[PDB]
Amino acid sequence: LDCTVIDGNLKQIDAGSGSVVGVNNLNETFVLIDNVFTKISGSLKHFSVGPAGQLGVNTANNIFKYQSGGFVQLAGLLKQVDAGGDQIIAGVNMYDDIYCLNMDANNKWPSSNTPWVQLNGKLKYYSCGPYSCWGVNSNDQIFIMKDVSSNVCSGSGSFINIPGLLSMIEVATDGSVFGVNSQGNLYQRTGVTRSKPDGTDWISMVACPNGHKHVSFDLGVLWLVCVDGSIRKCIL
Amino acid sequence: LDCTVIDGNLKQIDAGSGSVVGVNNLNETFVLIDNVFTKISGSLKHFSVGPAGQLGVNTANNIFKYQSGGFVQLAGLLKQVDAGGDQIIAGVNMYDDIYCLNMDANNKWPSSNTPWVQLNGKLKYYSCGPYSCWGVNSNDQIFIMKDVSSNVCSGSGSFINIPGLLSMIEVATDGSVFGVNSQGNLYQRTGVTRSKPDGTDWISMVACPNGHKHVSFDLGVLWLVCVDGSIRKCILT
Ligand SMILES: *[C@@H]1O[C@H](CO)[C@@H](O[C@@H]2O[C@H](CO)[C@@H](O)[C@H](O)[C@H]2NC(C)=O)[C@H](O)[C@H]1NC(C)=O
Ligand SMILES: *[C@@H]1O[C@H](CO)[C@@H](O[C@@H]2O[C@H](CO)[C@@H](O)[C@H](O)[C@H]2NC(C)=O)[C@H](O)[C@H]1NC(C)=O
Ligand SMILES: [Ca+2]
Ligand SMILES: [Ca+2]
Repeated sequence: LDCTVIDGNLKQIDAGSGSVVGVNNLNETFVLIDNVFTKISGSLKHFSVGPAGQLGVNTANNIFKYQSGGFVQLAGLLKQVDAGGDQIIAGVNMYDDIYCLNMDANNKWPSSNTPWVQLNGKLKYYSCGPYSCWGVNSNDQIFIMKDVSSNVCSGSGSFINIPGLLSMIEVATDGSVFGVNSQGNLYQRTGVTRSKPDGTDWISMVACPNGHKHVSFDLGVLWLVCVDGSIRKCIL
Repeated sequence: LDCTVIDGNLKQIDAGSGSVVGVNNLNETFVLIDNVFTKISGSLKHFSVGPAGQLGVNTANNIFKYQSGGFVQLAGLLKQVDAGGDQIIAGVNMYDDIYCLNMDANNKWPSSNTPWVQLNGKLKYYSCGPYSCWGVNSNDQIFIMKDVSSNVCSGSGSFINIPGLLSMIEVATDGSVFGVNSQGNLYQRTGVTRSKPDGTDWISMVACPNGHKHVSFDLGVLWLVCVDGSIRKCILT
């Protein structure tokens, strides 16, 4: 791929809703402002942005949402969280248990309860898009939850295995699906539509010179963290 | 309303998706970062943030969306634009024509076209929330469009008049509705729910000792631009 380098060093990156955010190995938190990854207050090991807001988790697995000028702590524990769904929150905890929060609950603040929904299965990484969520388990097996909607965040309730192996996976607001495998190779799912949410094939792509670490996609731009923590921007 | 004053001066403010943005009298563009309004690049006369993204318009009525590190120009002309709907964009042009953009179009990039849908009618201000949009016309009359959805952004197609007079109006991600009238009074719509999207009445409240100019609400915090451009950050009681 034809990609440009952009200054910075990260371990994780997420793009969504026109925003791009990430964290470095020190767990410092960054937002892309006028083409500069800009440090903001916060300690997070994973930071996500999309239609559901700006959501992250820290080393203690506490959950944070940027609101009204700064991070506020939500109730619950997750090791990874994603905000790419249709105003829903999704993620996994330290036991690979899988949770989502429906739109109406996400948008209620202050709240007297945080009504997490547990999904049936085990995943180590989980990401949502417009009509589905995708994740991978501890054996790098890939799964899709179909029929996900804003107030039925758990979708059909039954995960479907998609052949292949990936270590992480992200779903974009246009429905695009990208992931990186344990060997540091980068893949895109082809043939993904609302009518065929599972898509058809995995295609190989190269953005990094010596291996890929993390990937996210938004609005025609593929974002990579390479193995050395450096960043690539690939306008597709 | 229990308020603090946040340093700065704005003419317009919008809050949504946990973000707070706005523009000043000079059309400098701001985002609230770590409790400080921070200038970003851009000349905009209205800047909105919500589940549909970060959308603004400039003095020439060109439309801009923040994506991938900076503003990109979309097709079309609007004098006001809102991103509070469910991944839909809505707004009005200089002739008070009313438009919306469906979710699937909003999320498509590259796009050699921005396929705006025109709603029948005239409004000078239009704002969207989770299941409806509200607007006001040039005579300050108030309207709701119900059962707006991500890929039917035009909703029922039948604007319903809600008695009262307002100069602008905003709809929050939790469905809350607030507005400011021509005299600088501030109102909330009471009784708004999914079962009753039109609500029941208007209630007056004051955040600005010197009168109100603009309002937006998100996640339990009401944001005011006062008549003098000062900024109040409030919680409800
Ligand atoms: C940044 O966050 C990571 C992930 O939480 C921290 O690394 C973990 O630290 C805990 C102890 O606090 C250990 O139980 C884990 O084994 C560590 N995981 C990994 C992958 O290293 C890391 O220490 C944090 N760094 C800073 C500077 O805050
Ligand atoms: C900021 O934008 C406003 C709104 O476009 C500008 O005020 C308008 O200026 C135009 C000329 O470009 C006039 O035709 C309008 O009558 C003005 N409208 C209002 C409401 O005053 C304003 O000049 C801009 N300021 C800067 C520094 O860019
Ligand atoms: Ca994501
Ligand atoms: Ca708004």
